[PDB]
Amino acid sequence: IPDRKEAVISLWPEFAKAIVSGKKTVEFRRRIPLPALSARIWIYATRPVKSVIGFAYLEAIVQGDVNTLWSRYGREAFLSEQQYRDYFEGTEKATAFLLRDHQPIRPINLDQLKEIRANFQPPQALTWLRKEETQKLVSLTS
Ligand SMILES: [Cl-]
Ligand SMILES: [Cl-]
Ligand SMILES: [Cl-]
Repeated sequence: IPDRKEAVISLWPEFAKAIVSGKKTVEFRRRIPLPALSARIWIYATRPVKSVIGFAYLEAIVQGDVNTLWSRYGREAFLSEQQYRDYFEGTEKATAFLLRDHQPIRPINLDQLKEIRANFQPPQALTWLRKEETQKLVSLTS
């Protein structure tokens, strides 16, 4: 049973790159199941990259009102007010993940990930990694 110190998240490639390059230090999600505070977040870029391209660490978790969060962290989130607004339409509470110590790596493609976890689907929210899985992911890291 995973302890949520190791997790994977899915982003579109432009946002995934902004993160592994240290540009985007905030990720907004709805109220989803939470990682551990001290977690490594491995960053999975969707099509056409279809790879894990780095990781980053979680310096803080913020939940609160949608307007407040944009006002406070929206610039660090690298998306536009419109995108944020369309996404959080229909809810009043958001989650902000504050990120630090980003690390670009060379891409671990989707085939290698199904080699580590047989039925890997790219996470709609976060997926927690097993111990055995983390070791393999790390082994491929470069
Ligand atoms: Cl959701
Ligand atoms: Cl709500
Ligand atoms: Cl709620």
